[PDB]
Amino acid sequence: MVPWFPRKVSELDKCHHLVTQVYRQRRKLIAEIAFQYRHGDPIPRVEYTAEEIATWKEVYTTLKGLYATHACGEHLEAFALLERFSGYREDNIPQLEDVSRFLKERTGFQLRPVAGLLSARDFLASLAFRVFQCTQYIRHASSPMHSPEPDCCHELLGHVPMLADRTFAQFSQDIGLASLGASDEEIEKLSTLYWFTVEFGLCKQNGEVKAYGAGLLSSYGELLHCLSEEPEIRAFDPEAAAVQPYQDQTYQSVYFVSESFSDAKDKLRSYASRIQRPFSVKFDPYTLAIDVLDSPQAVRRSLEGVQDELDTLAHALSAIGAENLYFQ
Amino acid sequence: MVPWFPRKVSELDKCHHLVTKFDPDLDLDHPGFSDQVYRQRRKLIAEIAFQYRHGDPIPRVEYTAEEIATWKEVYTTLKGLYATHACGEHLEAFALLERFSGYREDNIPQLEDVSRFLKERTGFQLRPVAGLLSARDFLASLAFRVFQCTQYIRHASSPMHSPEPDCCHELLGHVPMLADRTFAQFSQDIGLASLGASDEEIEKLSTLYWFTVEFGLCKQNGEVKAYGAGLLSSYGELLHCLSEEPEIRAFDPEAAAVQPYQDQTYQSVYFVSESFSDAKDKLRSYASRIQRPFSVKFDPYTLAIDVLDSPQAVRRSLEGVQDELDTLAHALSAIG
Amino acid sequence: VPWFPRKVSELDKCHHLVTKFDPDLDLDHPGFSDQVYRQRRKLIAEIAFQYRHGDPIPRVEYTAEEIATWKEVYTTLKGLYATHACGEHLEAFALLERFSGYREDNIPQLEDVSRFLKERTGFQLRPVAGLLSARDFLASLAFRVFQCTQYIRHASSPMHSPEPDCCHELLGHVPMLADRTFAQFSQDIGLASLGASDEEIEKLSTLYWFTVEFGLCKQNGEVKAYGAGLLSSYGELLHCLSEEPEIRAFDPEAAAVQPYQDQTYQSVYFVSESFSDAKDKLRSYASRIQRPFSVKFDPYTLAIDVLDSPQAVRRSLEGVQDELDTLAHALSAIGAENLYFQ
Amino acid sequence: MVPWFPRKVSELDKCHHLVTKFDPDLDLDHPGFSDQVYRQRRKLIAEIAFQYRHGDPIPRVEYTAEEIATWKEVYTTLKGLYATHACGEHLEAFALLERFSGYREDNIPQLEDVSRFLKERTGFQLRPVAGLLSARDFLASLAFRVFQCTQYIRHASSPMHSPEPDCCHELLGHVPMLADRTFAQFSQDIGLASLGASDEEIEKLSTLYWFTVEFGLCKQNGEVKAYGAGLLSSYGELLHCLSEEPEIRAFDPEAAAVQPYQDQTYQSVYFVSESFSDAKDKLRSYASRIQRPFSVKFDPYTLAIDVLDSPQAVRRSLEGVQDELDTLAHALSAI
Ligand SMILES: [Zn+2]
Ligand SMILES: [Zn+2]
Ligand SMILES: [Zn+2]
Ligand SMILES: [Zn+2]
Repeated sequence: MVPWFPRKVSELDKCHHLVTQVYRQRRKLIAEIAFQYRHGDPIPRVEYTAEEIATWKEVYTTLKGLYATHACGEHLEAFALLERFSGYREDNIPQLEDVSRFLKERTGFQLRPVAGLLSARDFLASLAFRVFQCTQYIRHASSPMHSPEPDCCHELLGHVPMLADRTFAQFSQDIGLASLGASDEEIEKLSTLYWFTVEFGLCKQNGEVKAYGAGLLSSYGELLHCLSEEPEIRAFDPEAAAVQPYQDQTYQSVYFVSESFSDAKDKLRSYASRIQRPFSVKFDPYTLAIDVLDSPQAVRRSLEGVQDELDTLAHALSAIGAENLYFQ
Repeated sequence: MVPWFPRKVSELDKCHHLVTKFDPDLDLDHPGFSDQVYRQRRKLIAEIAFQYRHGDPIPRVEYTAEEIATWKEVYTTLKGLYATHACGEHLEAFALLERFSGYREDNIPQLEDVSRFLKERTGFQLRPVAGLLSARDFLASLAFRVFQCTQYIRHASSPMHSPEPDCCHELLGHVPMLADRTFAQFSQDIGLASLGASDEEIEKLSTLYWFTVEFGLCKQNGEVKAYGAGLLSSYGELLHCLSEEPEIRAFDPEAAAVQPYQDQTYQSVYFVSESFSDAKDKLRSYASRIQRPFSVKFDPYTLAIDVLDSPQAVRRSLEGVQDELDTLAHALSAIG
Repeated sequence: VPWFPRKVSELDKCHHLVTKFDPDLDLDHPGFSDQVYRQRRKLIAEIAFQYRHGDPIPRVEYTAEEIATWKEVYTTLKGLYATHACGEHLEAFALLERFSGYREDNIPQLEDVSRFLKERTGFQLRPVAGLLSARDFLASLAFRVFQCTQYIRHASSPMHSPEPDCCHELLGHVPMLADRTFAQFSQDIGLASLGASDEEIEKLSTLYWFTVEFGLCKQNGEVKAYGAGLLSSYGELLHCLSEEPEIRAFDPEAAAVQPYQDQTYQSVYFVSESFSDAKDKLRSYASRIQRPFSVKFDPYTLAIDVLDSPQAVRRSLEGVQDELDTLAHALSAIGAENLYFQ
Repeated sequence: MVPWFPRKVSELDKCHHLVTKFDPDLDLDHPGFSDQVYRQRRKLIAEIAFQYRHGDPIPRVEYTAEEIATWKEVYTTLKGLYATHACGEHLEAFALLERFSGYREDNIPQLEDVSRFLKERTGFQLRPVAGLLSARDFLASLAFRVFQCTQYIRHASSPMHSPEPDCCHELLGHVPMLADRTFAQFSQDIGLASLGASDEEIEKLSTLYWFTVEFGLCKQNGEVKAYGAGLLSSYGELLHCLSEEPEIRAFDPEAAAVQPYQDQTYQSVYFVSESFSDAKDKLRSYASRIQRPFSVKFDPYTLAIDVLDSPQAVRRSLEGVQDELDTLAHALSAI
C-alpha cells in the first residue's frame, strides 16, 4: 500500500474525489460544468440570476466595510486590483476564467472548476501545481451571511486575493508539495495546518494583528470575532497548529498568528522536512510537473537549473552600470 | 533609447510584424500564383492567425484531401531518410508525436494538440502566425518559449520543395527538436539574448539561429547527424548535408553569427556541435559579450521577463534561487 | 566610515586597551599592593606587545603560585560543568584535556590551544596585554582571531577576577569556540562591527555581553550556560541556573539596549532556542545596521571583502558558483555502494 | 579499497615520498657528483626539510656567496627575457615579490617570506621539501593549497641549465603564478582531482600538470605568452617556446593528459589556453569524468578535505553555500 500522486498538471483530471427543486436543478447544472472540465480547457462562464447577484451583493458589501480595519495589507492590495481588472463589484459575480487569468499573470496560480468539497489529498495535491479548485455555485439566498459549504462567494472574496501575493502563493504551494505521497495521518496534520493558516490564520502587520485566513475574510461574524478580545491567540508553530483540535459549526476559539508570511513559510519548510517520506519533490514551473528527488542524480539534475540561474545573475551584475537607462 | 521588447507573454500580440518574401500575390513564380482556390485558402488561414490573441485556444483547420495528400508525400519521403540522417533527439520526439500528437501519413496534426505536447515536455507553446515574422519579433517570442507557427500548406504542385515555412516545415522540422529540454533551452537562450538588442546584434543572432536551429549538425557517437529544421524538413538538403560535397566546420558562435548565407540553393557550409549541452555553453559565452546595459531573466511561473537592471532587481531573482536551494537541501536529508 | 582592518595582519593596529581594572590603576585589585605580581604582569604584557601576526605564540614559564591559582579555579569549576555547562562546552573541554594540556597541575600554553582551535573551527589566538576596547576586540573576531591574555589572577582571590585572566579565556571562552556554529556566531558579531558607528559598537558590545559572555541556551527543554563569564566563575555559574535571576528569551534588539553592571552577578540573562536560531536572529539584527556596504570574509587569505558595488558582489558570487560545481560533481559521483577507504 | 589520502593539512607530514632522479650520489653525470663540498651542502639542506613538521616555522637557510652568485646569473638573465616572453600575471607578481619578498639579484629569498606573501594573496603556503616528491604526494599537497618547495641551489658549474628543481626553479618559475587567484584555483583543482584516484589517473593528471603548470602557454591580447614554471625558470626554453620551432596546440585536458613527453631537450609540443578562467572550466569538465565514487571539497577555515561521498555529506557543505548567498543577498539590498 503506497499512495499515488500526480506528477503532471494534466493528471489533476484524476484528482476529483469529492467528500460526499429549482435551486437543486441549478446546482446540478453548474456541477456538470465542473465534471465536463479537462485541464487546458477555458473555464466556462455562468450567467448568474438576479437572486444570485443579490446574494453576492449582500456578502460583498458587508465584508468590504470590515476589510479596511480587519484585513491584512496583501488582501486589501489584491482586492483593489481585482475591483480594477477582474470585475469585482457589488452588482456582478466575477467569472473564474477572468480571475484565473489574473492569478496566472501575478503568481502563476490558476483555477479549476470543482463540483464540490474535494478530499484533503486531492485538494492539497492540486495546490502542489499552483491550481486552486474553485466552486462556481452560489449559496442560498435565504442564509447569505452564513454558508457551511465553500460556495463561489467564499472562494473569490476569501481565497483568491491572498493567492495574488508571491510569498502566500509559495506558502500555499509548499503545503501542497509536502502532501504528495504522504500518509493519511500526515494529510490530516497538513489539512489541520491549512485550517489554522490558509483558512483561519492571523498575521502581525506593523505591531497590529490582521486576518489573512479565507474562512475569516469570507465571514462577517468570524472576521469581527477573530480580532476581538474573546478568542485565544497563539504564536504560529506548525507542529502546534497541525495537532490542534477544531470544529466547523461555531466561531474558532483559538487562532494562530505568524510574524510574517516569509517566516511562516520558513517554519513550514522545517515542519515539512521532518515528514516521513523516502524522497522529496520539486516543482517544474516550465512543464507544471513534479520532479521526484529520490536519488543524488535527481538532485544534481535540478541543481543544474539553479546553477544556470546563478550564471544569469552573475552576468546581470557585470552588465549593470552607473548610467540611468531609457527603455522605449 | 533601448528598443521596446515584450515583458509579458500577452505582449507577443504586439510582435506580429511579417517578412514579405515568395508571396502568392506579388511573386508570379510562386506555384500557387495562378491558383485562385489556393490563394483564397491562403487568405482564409492567414485571417485565423490575425484574429488570434494570447489566451485563445489555437483554432482547428479542417484540411482538404489535396492538402492531406501533399502532407503524405513530404511525411513519407522524409521519414525514410530520418533513421540514417536524423539526430537521436529528433527520432525520439518524432516517435512520441506519432503516438500522442496525431503525426501520421493520412493526417495533418493540429497546433493545439502539438502545443499541449510541447508544454508538458519542455514548456514550449505554439501561436498561429500568418507567415514569416521579422527577426526581432520571432526571437522575442522564443524568449517566452513561444513558437510562432503557420497552419497553411505548400501548393500541391511542388511538394518536395517549398521556400516558405508551411505547416510541413514547422511540424516536421522545428517541433520534434523543441521536445528536447537542452535544445528548448538553447532556443530560449537565443531569444533572451535578443530582447532590446541593436539591429546589428539581431542580424548576428538571426545568422547564429540559421546555422544552429535551421541548418545545424551535431556529433552523435562519433557520427555526424542533422538537427536543423531546414534539413529535417527538406529531402534534398538532408541528403546533401551528410554527403562529402559541403564544408563542415566546428561550432563557434562568433564564426556562425558572421558567416554569409543564401536561401535559394543548398547550404555550402554547415556548423557541427560536440553536443547540445556544449553548444548552449558556447552560446552563453557569446551572449555574455553582447552590448546590453542590463540582463533579463524569465519567470516561468507568470511567463514574464524580469529586467535585471539594478542590484535590487538581482536580489529579487536571487531570493527564488535561495528557496530552490532550500528545497534541494531538504531533498538530500530525505534521501539520507 | 571609521577605519577597520581588511587583512588579518592589520590586527597589529587593533591593540587599544581598557585599563580601569589593571593591578596598577585599580585600588580595589587584589594585586595592587603586590610589587612581585605587578612586575610579573609587566613582563607577560611585554610578550603581547612584541607580538606581530604570523609569529608563534611565545611560551610562559608559570610560577608555583600561578599553577596553584589555576588548580583552585580549574578543580572547583570542573565539578560544576557536568550539571550546569552546555553540551558544546563539555565536548570541547574533554578534547582540550586530552590534546591541549588541560589538567589541574598545568596551565595550558596559547600556542597549543591556537593549533587545537585552528584544526577545529579555524579560530586562532593572539596574545593580548589586557582588555581591548569593544571595537578592536570585535574587529579581531571578524577574522576568527581571539585576543587572549596569558597572565593569571592574583593568588589571594582565585574564585573571583573582574579582569579576563588566562583562567577566564581558557576555561570560559576557548571551549565554546571549538563549535562550528558558535565560532560562526562570534565571527558574525565581529563582521557586523566593521566600520560601524560608536553607538552601534556599544549596542554590539552589550549584545556580546548577553550572549558570548553571559548567554544561556535551551538544550533538550533544559537551560544550560554557554557564556564565558558564567563558565569561568563558580559563583555566577550557580546563580544563573538558580531561581534568583530574570531569564528572558533571546532577542538581539532587546539584549543590545539592556543595561548592565560588572560588580555583582547579572540580574537578567537571555536564553536562545539554539545557536543556529541565535545566529539567524543576529543575521536579521545585523541586516538593519546603518552601513552603506556589506562585508564578506575570505577564509583563504583571512581578509575582509567589502561588498560595496555589483562588481564586488559578482566576484564573491564566482566563488559560490565554483562551490556549487564541486557539489554537482559529488552528486553525480555518489553511488549506492558502501565505500572502503584505506 | 580507496587509496589513503590526507584529509587534514597536518597529514601532509605523511606525504613525503621522494623520487630518485638525477641524484648527486647515484648519477655520475650530475655536475656536483665529483664535488664533495656540494654533496655535503646538499645533505645539510635536505636535513632541514626532513626535520620539518606542519606547524613549525619554515627554516631559514644562510646561503653562501657562491650560491648567491649562481642565483644572480639565473635571476638577471631570465628577468631580461620576462618583459617580452612572460604572461601578465607573472610580471605583476614578480614586481610585487621584488618589493615585498626580497627578490633581488644579490639575495636568495627565504621561503618564510614567500609563504607569507602567497598566503595574503591567494591562500597558498609553502613547506620545505628535500627534493622532488612522487606525483601522488605532490598533487595531494596542492589540494591543501600547499606548495612543496626545495631550498637547495644548482651546482655553480651549470647555472643556465638544471634538470632538478632547485630554489631558482621554484621561486622564479612556480611562485609568481601562485599569486594569481585563478591560477591558484587551477593548481588546487588538479590536486583535488587526484585525491584517492587510481595510479592511472595520477599519471594522467601528472601529464596534464606538465603541459599546463610546467610548460603551458596562454593567449594574452592576441599574443602568445609563457606561464609554465619550466619555461619561466629556463632562459633556453623561454626563447624556444615563443619561436617558430615548436608545435603549439589548443588546450584540451584529455589531449594534454595522454600526450607523451621527455625531460632532456626542450618540449616539441606546447598547449595554449584562451584564458586561465577557460582552462579551469575545461579542467572541471575533465575532472567530472574521473572514475572516483565520491568528490572532495576543501574547507579553507580548518585547511581540511571534506569527502562528499553521501547525500548528507553534500547537504552539510550546501549549508555553507546557502549562508554565503544570504550574505550576498543582503549586500545587494545595502547598495
Ligand atoms: Zn476555504
Ligand atoms: Zn524554419
Ligand atoms: Zn570575556
Ligand atoms: Zn616544476
